[PDB]
Order: sequence, then C-alpha cells, then structure tokens
Amino acid sequence: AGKKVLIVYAHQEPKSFNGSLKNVAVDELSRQGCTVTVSDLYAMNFEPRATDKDITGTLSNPEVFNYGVETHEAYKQRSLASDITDEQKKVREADLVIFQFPLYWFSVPAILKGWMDRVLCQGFAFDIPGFYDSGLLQGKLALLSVTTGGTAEMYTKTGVNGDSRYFLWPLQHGTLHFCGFKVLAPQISFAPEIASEEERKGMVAAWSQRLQTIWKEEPIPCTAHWHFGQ
Amino acid sequence: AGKKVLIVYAHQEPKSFNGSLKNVAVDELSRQGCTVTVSDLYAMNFEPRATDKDITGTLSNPEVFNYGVETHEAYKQRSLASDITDEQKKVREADLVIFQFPLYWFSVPAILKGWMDRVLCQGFAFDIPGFYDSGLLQGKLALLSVTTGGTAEMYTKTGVNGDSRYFLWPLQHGTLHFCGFKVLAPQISFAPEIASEEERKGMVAAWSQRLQTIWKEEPIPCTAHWHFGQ
Ligand SMILES: Cc1cc2nc3c(=O)[nH]c(=O)nc-3n(C[C@H](O)[C@H](O)[C@H](O)COP(=O)(O)OP(=O)(O)OC[C@H]3O[C@@H](n4cnc5c(N)ncnc54)[C@H](O)[C@@H]3O)c2cc1C
Ligand SMILES: Cc1cc2nc3c(=O)[nH]c(=O)nc-3n(C[C@H](O)[C@H](O)[C@H](O)COP(=O)(O)OP(=O)(O)OC[C@H]3O[C@@H](n4cnc5c(N)ncnc54)[C@H](O)[C@@H]3O)c2cc1C
Ligand SMILES: CN(C)c1ccc2cc3ccc(N(C)C)cc3[nH+]c2c1
Ligand SMILES: CN(C)c1ccc2cc3ccc(N(C)C)cc3[nH+]c2c1
Ligand SMILES: [Zn+2]
Ligand SMILES: [Zn+2]
Ligand SMILES: [Zn+2]
Repeated sequence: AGKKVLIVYAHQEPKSFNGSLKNVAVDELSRQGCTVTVSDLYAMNFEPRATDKDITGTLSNPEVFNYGVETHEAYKQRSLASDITDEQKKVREADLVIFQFPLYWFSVPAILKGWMDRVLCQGFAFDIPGFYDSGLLQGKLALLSVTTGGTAEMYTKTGVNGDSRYFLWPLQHGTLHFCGFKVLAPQISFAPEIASEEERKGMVAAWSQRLQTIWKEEPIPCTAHWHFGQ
Repeated sequence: AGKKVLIVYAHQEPKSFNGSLKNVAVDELSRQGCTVTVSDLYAMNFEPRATDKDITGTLSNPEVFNYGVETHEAYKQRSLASDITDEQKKVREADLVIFQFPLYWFSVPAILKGWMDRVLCQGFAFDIPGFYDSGLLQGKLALLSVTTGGTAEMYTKTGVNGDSRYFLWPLQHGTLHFCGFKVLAPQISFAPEIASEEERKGMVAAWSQRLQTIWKEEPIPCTAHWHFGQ
C-alpha cells in the first residue's frame, strides 16, 4: 500500500483558499507516507496553447498542420516538447491525480485546460480505439477539487446555475473517464469568499479529513445518469 | 442592415476545416454588407493565462493577488492590459459573436478558454451580481460553430459521449447566457476528418447557407431543459 499522488494546481496566489486546500492535501498525504508531487501551473508559467512548437521532429504533414495527428506521431517518436513529457512522467507514475482549481466559466482555468489539451495526448492517455473503460490510464484515479463563487444552493437543480454535477460532465466524463481514469467523487468547496472564517476553516478541515480515508473510497459511476439524473 | 460581427477563431492551420468555416463566414457576412472582424487567436499568440500581468500599474492589493477583484477594479479604473481591452472593444461593437473552434475535451481549446477567462471580466461582461438574462452584454447574439472528431451517432443521449447538448452547457449557459448573450443554435460540423469531400463541402455550404438568414433566427431557450431534457 505505497501510493503516489500528483496534484495539478491552478491558482496564482499561494495565500488563496485554493492554495490552502492544495497545502493541506500535501500535508495530509505526506503524513500518510504517500509520495506527493505538485504541478503548480502558474508558477511554472505552464504553456496552455496547443501549437506546432509542441513537436520538434519532422512533421507527418508539414503543409497542413493537424495538432492531433502530429502530437500522436511525436509521442510515439519521442519528439514532443519536454514540458509535455515532464508532465506525462508525473501522470504515468501517479496512482491518484488531484486537480485543484477555482471554477472559471463552469470549467477549469485556461492554464489547466491547456495542461489537459497538451498532456493527455493520443498515444499516451488514449488511443482510437482505447478510450473510456479502455483508456490508457486505466488503473489510475482522478479527483476534482473545485472552489466556486456561487453557493451550494445556487448549484442545485432548482438553483440558478443548475446542479453542480452538470458542469462536471466535460471534465469527469469527456476528459478523465475518456482517458481511462476512474473518478473519485468531486470535492466542491462552495463560495469561500462569501463564507465566514469559521465556515472556511471548516471546509479546509473537511477536505483534510476526507483525505485521511481517500484510499478506501470507491469511484463514482461516471455515467450520464450520475451527472444528469433520469 | 448595419450589423457587426466578431468571429473569435481558434485553429492553428489556415487550410483547416475550421479555417474554411471561418473564411466562408467572413465571405458571406461580408457579401451581405456586414461589418466583420476576426480575432485569430493563435496568429495573435493570444495570452490564455489569467495573471497579474493583466493589470497595468499599481494593484488594488499587492500583498494578496485576487484575479477577479483586481480585474474588476482594473476595468473600472481603465487599467487592464491592452490585449484584453482590444478584445473588449470588438465585443462591445459586435451585434453577433461567432466562436469557431474544434472541440477539445468536450470544450473549447485552451487559447479560446483564455479569451473567455480574460476578456469577459467582471464589470464588462457580468457583475457580482449582474447576470444571466441580466448580464452586461444583453442585446448581443452569440453562436458556437464547433467541429468534432466524433461522429453524430457517438453524440447521442445513450451514446458513449452522450448528447452533444450536454457539453454545450458550460459554454452556452454558464458563459454566454450568463454574460447576457442570446444564444443562436450551435453549428456542429461532425467529424470532418472522417467525412468525404462530398460531406465536407456540404457541411461548409450548410454553414454558408445558414449565414444567409442568420439575422432572422430565433435564439434557443438556453435552459437546463433544452440541454438535458427529453
Ligand atoms: C474568470 C472567472 C470566472 C469565474 N467563473 C465562475 C463560475 O463559472 N462559477 C462560479 O461559481 N464562480 C466563478 N468564478 C469565481 C471563482 O470560482 C471564485 O472566486 C474562486 O473559486 C474563489 O476561490 P479562491 O481560492 O480564489 O478564494 P480566495 O479569495 O483566495 O479565498 C476566500 C478567502 O479565504 C481565505 N482563506 C484562505 N485560506 C484560508 C484558510 N486556510 N482558512 C480560512 N480562510 C482562508 C482567503 O484569505 C480569502 O480571504 C469565476 C472567477 C473568475 C475570475
Ligand atoms: C487536444 C484535443 C482534444 C480533442 N477533444 C475532442 C473531444 O472531446 N471530442 C471530439 O469529438 N473530438 C476531439 N478532438 C478532435 C478534434 O475536435 C477534431 O480533430 C477537429 O474538430 C477536426 O477539425 P479540424 O478543422 O482540425 O479538421 P482538419 O483536419 O483541418 O480538416 C479535415 C479535412 O477537411 C479538409 N478541408 C479543409 N477545408 C475544406 C473545405 N473547404 N472543403 C472540404 N474539405 C476541406 C482538410 O484539408 C482536412 O483534410 C480533440 C482533438 C485534440 C487535439
Ligand atoms: C466574490 N464572488 C462571490 C464572486 C467573484 C467572481 C465571480 C465570477 C463569476 C463568473 C461566472 C459565474 N457564473 C457563470 C455563475 C459566477 C461568478 N461568481 C463570482 C463570484
Ligand atoms: C473526449 N473525446 C470523445 C475525444 C477526445 C479526443 C479525441 C481526439 C481525436 C483525434 C482524431 C480523431 N479522428 C481523426 C477521427 C478523433 C478524435 N476524437 C477524440 C474524442
Ligand atoms: Zn464517465
Ligand atoms: Zn462592478
Ligand atoms: Zn442558458
């Protein structure tokens, strides 16, 4: 029961609520004896754009650039940019990948979207065929730890934003499940800006507490029914 | 007449199918006498990361960086970076905003997500609170023109990918509707890489043909029911 964790962290400010959730994750998983690695995207100035700079080798078709085709071939040839293969090594070795981020437009901040776009390339994360339950990262776990501006009540079916699970679909299903991850239940820390100091400390403590038993959890059924109901 | 269009375009390759869709849109809207502007994000090397470089001069709190607050104040104090305010001017002047992009992980490519994150800032596109039917860009139209790897069949409710409408929710509702756009029906060009020339030119012509009467269209009811309901 020796475990490796990658935290992909997307916040600009170390003193932020996200930074605290990231740090208690590092603290608690470290205390357990886990191997822990953090990719601090903003601190890394992580490149989010999918461009032809991501391939350094002879292009398969230099007249008409197809990012998917060229990165697939570059992965197989090992001519991807090294910032991509650095992240792939971290994912390959991880048993659990935690994404820590504030919700930006019902999704991840663009710098984290770029990580998904560039790191989870064909050949590495998935193949055609070889996706969803046949994805190449099968046997791994993923978990979204998300913070919001909106309260829990705003993110219910009858709330203004609709149920929180609705916006998880592209991330949990379209991305992580597609690559073969099993998905642990999301951690959603609602509206820390609006919360009291007590409620904030409580949300941080609840995450730390959950982490104590994270390795005993079962994943969600990452299906349309789970996300949207009947 | 007298209508103004902004096309926010996110593809690396001018010869691409996305490129062709953008070009027929320019051609047809120009033919109609519309005012047309294109933001070619990759050609612009558009910055996707939400950072403290987005505010010029002195920060509202140089000790603890809060992107939302700093950009809200910067917008009010006319102290945003020029790449952002250049885009805001285009959006302000536009009656219709078309987004042309390939589907990346059930969402927009990160460079376009960064446009959404950085351009549609608090004070300009929405305020806390000032939003959904009351967002700050009310009166404007928006339209997603999306290309996919997956075939139309794969994007059915019981299909592996689920209904294409499921992944539109964060884009049409959580972003565009929230900023006050009325949302025209999406243009989805399914699986051009797999399609024949016949089908590919048909899809380009469907788009060109649709643009002929775009100004007559009713917007969708951008509701949970439209996206998820039967
Ligand atoms: C472009 C953009 C798009 C957005 N889109 C959405 C959206 O679609 N939906 C939505 O709901 N929201 C949205 N938001 C709002 C955003 O999700 C929230 O502002 C964000 O989740 C807040 O998290 P944070 O870490 O930045 O909070 P912070 O501002 O850092 O934290 C709140 C307070 O917690 C304090 N704190 C930090 N650590 C601790 C600790 N250990 N104990 C106690 N207090 C602590 C901090 O000092 C701070 O005062 C958007 C914001 C932006 C900029
Ligand atoms: C990181 C990443 C994530 C992705 N995630 C998803 C996902 O979640 N879901 C999904 O379904 N797909 C996904 N895809 C696949 C992606 O959406 C498709 O590859 C893309 O939409 C194809 O569009 P294109 O413009 O790039 O096609 P192209 O390869 O440029 O075009 C297809 C063909 O059309 C030809 N063509 C160009 N102009 C014309 C014209 N005028 N008439 C006729 N033919 C023409 C081109 O020469 C080309 O041969 C992903 C891809 C990547 C790289
Ligand atoms: C300080 N607080 C409470 C904030 C600050 C910024 C915010 C930005 C948002 C952007 C989109 C959105 N939706 C699409 C729901 C909700 C947002 N809520 C916010 C709440
Ligand atoms: C999340 N989902 C459904 C995805 C994710 C990535 C994808 C990448 C692709 C690359 C080429 C291709 N073709 C050439 C057909 C089809 C692809 N379909 C994808 C579907
Ligand atoms: Zn799933
Ligand atoms: Zn304001
Ligand atoms: Zn809506």
